[PDB]
Amino acid sequence: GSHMPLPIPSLLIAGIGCRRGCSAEHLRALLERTLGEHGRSLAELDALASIDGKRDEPGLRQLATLLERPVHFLAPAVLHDYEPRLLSPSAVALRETGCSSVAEAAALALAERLGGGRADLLGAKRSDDRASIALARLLTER
Repeated sequence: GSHMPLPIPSLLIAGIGCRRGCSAEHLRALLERTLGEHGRSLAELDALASIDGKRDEPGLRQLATLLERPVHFLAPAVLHDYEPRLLSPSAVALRETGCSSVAEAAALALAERLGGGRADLLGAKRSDDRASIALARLLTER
């Protein structure tokens, strides 16, 4: 009947924070690793998220093009809303942006905006010395 409950737009968002000049190839390898840890395929990603600001973002834009999937850059003030929910505070991120984890905050922020309900991180962000990636999913889950 019309009361048929459709739950999941099962959205999966990757939030990314990285050093200046980080390549699409580097970001993609780290993204693939992060997805693998959580038994997610790159095919399952809906969008990428990061922080907006004045630096140009060609690595992220190239990654979005490779994936044929969008990248959204969110206001620092928006990311700040998610401070209390972050798992992996970053001294560099905090100093530079006002946000304790760009990857974690951007993932949550975008998932909730596209999804219109609460999102949860799949886990703490995965990091190397040039980038960090976090995954967020729209939390159904009756």
